[PDB]
Amino acid sequence: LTFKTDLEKLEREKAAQIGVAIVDPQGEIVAGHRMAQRFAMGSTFKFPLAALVFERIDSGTERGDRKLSYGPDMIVEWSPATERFLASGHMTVLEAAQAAVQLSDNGATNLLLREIGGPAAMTQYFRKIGDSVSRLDRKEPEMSDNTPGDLRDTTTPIAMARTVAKVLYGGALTSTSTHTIERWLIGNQTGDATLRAGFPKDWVVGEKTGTCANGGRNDIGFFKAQERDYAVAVYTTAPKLSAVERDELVASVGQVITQLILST
Repeated sequence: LTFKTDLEKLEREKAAQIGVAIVDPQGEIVAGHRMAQRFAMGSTFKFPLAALVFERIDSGTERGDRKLSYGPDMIVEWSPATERFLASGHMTVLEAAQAAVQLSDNGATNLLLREIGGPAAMTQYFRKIGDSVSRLDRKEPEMSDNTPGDLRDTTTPIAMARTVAKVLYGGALTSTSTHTIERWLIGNQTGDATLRAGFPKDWVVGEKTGTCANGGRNDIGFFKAQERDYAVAVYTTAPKLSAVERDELVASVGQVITQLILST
């Protein structure tokens, strides 16, 4: 079946909605499905947050090894690294960013939000890099609440895919910072069952997951199919599936993407 009809089959059979955008390195459209529907970002915003931090490192307005001190008040739902570093009393800017990206650590994310000026500063960065759509309104985990219809804390697949491409391929960061964030995405610890489970094993893949209440399951990042680079954003809503079934839904989207790319 076509890309569109195979996604529609998943939607119908799983009682789900699937938002997908694939763009080339310059943000030119390759494929999409519900690509301009808004979906709750959940933790997918942590990748753009890390990019914001690297832009500040590149400009000299932040220093990666600067120590960010905190107390037990910064431990929130799912803060595995922040909990381990708590007794020491700090994480560096870079430790926190890497934990946010690779573990989806919420405390580490909020520690960075404290330093940059909160959700308003995240939104300002999206605007700066040409994304007029994505918006961070709240810190974690409440930003992942995904109340039906709420436009707070949302993006669209196409806006987010274009943001990913800007960061990885469009010169938003220096070559060193770009390579570092790319490696963080490849080494993500939370995506083994989602998109990259649906891609060929020789593709170079890096991504950042999200999970939202009310059935949100998301995965954004890049893949390089031999020499060809792509940015991808997948947002799904499936209120009646189990958590494992939602992982499998996203992996299935990965397969549908692959069938398209291999068509070619």
